[PDB]
Amino acid sequence: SDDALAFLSERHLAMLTTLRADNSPHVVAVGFTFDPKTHIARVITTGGSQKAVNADRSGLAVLSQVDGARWLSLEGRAAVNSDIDAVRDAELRYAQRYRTPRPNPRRVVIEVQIERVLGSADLLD
Amino acid sequence: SDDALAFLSERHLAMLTTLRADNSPHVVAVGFTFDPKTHIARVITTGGSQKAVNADRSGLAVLSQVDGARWLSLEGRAAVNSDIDAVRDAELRYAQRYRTPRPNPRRVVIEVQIERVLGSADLLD
Ligand code: NA
Ligand code: NA
Repeated sequence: SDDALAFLSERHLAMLTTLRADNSPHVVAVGFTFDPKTHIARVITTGGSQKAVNADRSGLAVLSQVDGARWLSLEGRAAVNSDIDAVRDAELRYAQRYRTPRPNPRRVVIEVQIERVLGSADLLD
Repeated sequence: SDDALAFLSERHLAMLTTLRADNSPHVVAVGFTFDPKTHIARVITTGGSQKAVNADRSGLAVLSQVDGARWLSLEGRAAVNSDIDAVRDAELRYAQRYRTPRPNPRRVVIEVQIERVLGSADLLD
């Protein structure tokens, strides 16, 4: 829905859930971006972070955002992309929502192909 | 830390992460309470909810709260308690942070024994 898309444009952090090797959830705050056309969500991080290692190793992620009583969780399949062009593009998408990220040659992108969306009733449909 | 305890008293929702049978994370917004003395976090829900089924079946949960740049994730071992006295007590703890919950004879409590805390640097130590 359009209210959902506006919510996803607001400047807030979200929680990224990935799985550790033992299947325990690792849940940490991140910024993210969401492309409504492709359904790809992106998190930028430094290579080798626990987020990146978990996303690469287990292949899934959830991004969960809440403000007041409004919330969404976006679930999907995750991979890590270290291609320089992909990283630049993700940095610019990030800047579009947040602000210009600090330069970091070690930056990688966690790309999540969203399959399922849960959320508050005011944001679904 | 004391700033962490104050953060955990503020009236905000949080995300509860549990695992589905297939190990995919189920992440939905909840209110919760946290007892600093016992390290028990509590979520009230209607019996048979996906949260309750996942907590009972897989035995783990994470509660994650974010406001602005401040955040905490509380990880631990989860169980479902349907004892009437436990439910009343959890309802009152909930009311202490939020407001009196609607009467519901089917209410159960997800009790999470917190083992690990992650968060923003301003809240740890
Ligand atoms: Na960091
Ligand atoms: Na509900």
